[PDB]
Amino acid sequence: ILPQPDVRVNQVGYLPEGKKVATVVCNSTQPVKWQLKNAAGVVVLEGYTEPKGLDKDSQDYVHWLDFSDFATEGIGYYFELPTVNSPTNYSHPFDIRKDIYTQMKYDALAFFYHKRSGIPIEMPYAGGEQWTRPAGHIGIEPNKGDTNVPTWPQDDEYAGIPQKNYTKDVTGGWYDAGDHGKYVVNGGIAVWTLMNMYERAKIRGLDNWGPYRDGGMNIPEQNNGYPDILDEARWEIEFFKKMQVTEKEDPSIAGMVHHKIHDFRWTALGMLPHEDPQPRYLRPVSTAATLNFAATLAQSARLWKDYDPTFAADCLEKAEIAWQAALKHPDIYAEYTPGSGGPGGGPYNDDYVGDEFYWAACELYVTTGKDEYKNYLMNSPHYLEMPAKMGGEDNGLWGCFTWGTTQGLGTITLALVENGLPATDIQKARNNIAKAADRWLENIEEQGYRLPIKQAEDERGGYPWGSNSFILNQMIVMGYAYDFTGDSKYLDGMFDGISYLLGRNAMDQSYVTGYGERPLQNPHDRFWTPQTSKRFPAPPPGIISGGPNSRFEDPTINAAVKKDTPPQKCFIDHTDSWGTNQITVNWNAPFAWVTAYLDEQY
Ligand SMILES: OC[C@H]1O[C@@H](O[C@H]2[C@H](O)[C@@H](O)[C@H](O[C@H]3[C@H](O)[C@@H](O)[C@H](O[C@H]4[C@H](O)[C@@H](O)[C@@H](O)O[C@@H]4CO)O[C@@H]3CO)O[C@@H]2CO)[C@H](O)[C@@H](O)[C@@H]1O
Ligand SMILES: [Ca+2]
Ligand SMILES: [Ca+2]
Repeated sequence: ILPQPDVRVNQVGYLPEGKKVATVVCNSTQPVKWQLKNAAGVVVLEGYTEPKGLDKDSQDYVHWLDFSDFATEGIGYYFELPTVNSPTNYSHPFDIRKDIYTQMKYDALAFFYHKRSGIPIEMPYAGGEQWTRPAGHIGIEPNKGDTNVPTWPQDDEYAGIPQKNYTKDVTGGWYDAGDHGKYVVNGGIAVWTLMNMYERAKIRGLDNWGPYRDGGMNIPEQNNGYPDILDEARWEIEFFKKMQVTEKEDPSIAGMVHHKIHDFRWTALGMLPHEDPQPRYLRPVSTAATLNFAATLAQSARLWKDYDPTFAADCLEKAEIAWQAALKHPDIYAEYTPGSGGPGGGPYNDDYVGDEFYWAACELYVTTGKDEYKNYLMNSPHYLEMPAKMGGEDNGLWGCFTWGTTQGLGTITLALVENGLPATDIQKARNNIAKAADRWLENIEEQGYRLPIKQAEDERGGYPWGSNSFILNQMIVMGYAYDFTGDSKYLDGMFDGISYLLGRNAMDQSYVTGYGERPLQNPHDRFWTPQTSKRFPAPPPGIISGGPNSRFEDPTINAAVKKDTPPQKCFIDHTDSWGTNQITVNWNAPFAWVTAYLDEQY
């Protein structure tokens, strides 16, 4: 077992240039001496600590150890505190080189090939023989799904609103997380995040770099003429298309998009996609899913126009058919359902879709330039909006957006792409984004472990489900700020956010698989779960954990830690802790956006 260094640092390392502040565990409030040592032991730098006191989220007495000035490349740098009488008066070995996120950006996007449904996971692409597996859900027993998935049984206690009895082929798409579900909601932001990082590379001019080019990713679409990152994105878009309801299926709601499709009931950990024996069904349909659809398909329409005109055009034509249907049924909300004992997939419920509408409008406007999308876009409560603090479940949480609080996603599209909105408004939008980043930049300075989020305002406070993802989305908006201003403070903010995710935290935990001295090793996943049975393999690298969640929303974290544990410590790296150690598409997408960004800024 690993001791836990008194000096918390990024367990992998730092880019030679930029803000660098470790966090020490020192009740000894009074500047204590430190000293950066190279692998050999020689003190290549030194100074004193900065007493910050009792940190509210971690219940730790801490000091900051700013060493931003230092920028000398090398392997094995480890801090120390000669005066301190602690058996752990130090930091894990780390690096200061240019290629910290060079490989990590690919690993992160590889997560999406791995979670692909309806296709075999084969060698080269898998990165290892042990991650190979049969296609998941292609109608071959024991699977009972996706080629002919019927609508949810009506007599079911959680059947949701009534549906007609029919079947669809909804093969393909990505698995959401540790489960075998496929959700349009949550899938929407995930896929928007990959296409957006691409569009950003294009407009800036580096779309001919890394994963943005044909042959940039170790996926089967390596040299098919299209940009690799979009091939992945299209995999999910192809699945969205199949989820849209047709005239022959149900006239009352044609053009609308089924909320999600998954197992009738929950299966246990320790299973591969093709082994899932559960009956498979289609959830009801929801304005939000219809709008995520309209939005990502519009975005897809303008990005694929140069490569595959036929595909790009059908995307747009479907996006509009969905936007239109959403106006006629603007208030069908996916309702809540238990997390255990009920439907075999998460609910992703939301009773507010104004933002979604705003989002779809922003994407449709920039793509079609039509008046109707412009009039909505502008006369909206969310016009040019960009939260720093949201506010159903997201109210008072801290962060710019989530799978359910979508305004902001659209706003980013307005602040980065063509469109003929008064150049004046575009300016506000870009300012709001920088404002938003400033607030978070503050949170970091008042935070002991320099993380951009503070506990929730929802009175219960603490860190929410998948907190880490909030830090991630924040880093994206920050990233744009450094684009619109050039003020390296926004970049240093990112440097703090990611440092937290990689080890400078109250758990001395690297929430990313395959990275750090204490890497994330037991995510809640049905395939990569060594703890369930040695039969299954440790997971691939570059996948991030949801992190701390002080709502004790799973048995394991309930039995593993006291009832009063500090929010930033409410975590356990155990495959059973689904509320604290799970992996998803809406978390690895933003984690990828961010790792890519940090690799270019270098
Ligand atoms: O508060 C809502 C929260 O949802 C987050 O998304 C969740 C998604 O909604 C949920 O479907 C899934 O978490 C699943 C987990 O994958 C699944 O394996 C597990 O199933 C258990 C079962 O409950 C047990 O009874 C027993 O049978 O074992 C199985 C397998 O271990 O159930 C959980 C949910 O109950 O993952 C998504 C990602 O976290 C949103 O991200 C968040 O923002 C929302 O607040
Ligand atoms: Ca390609
Ligand atoms: Ca919403």
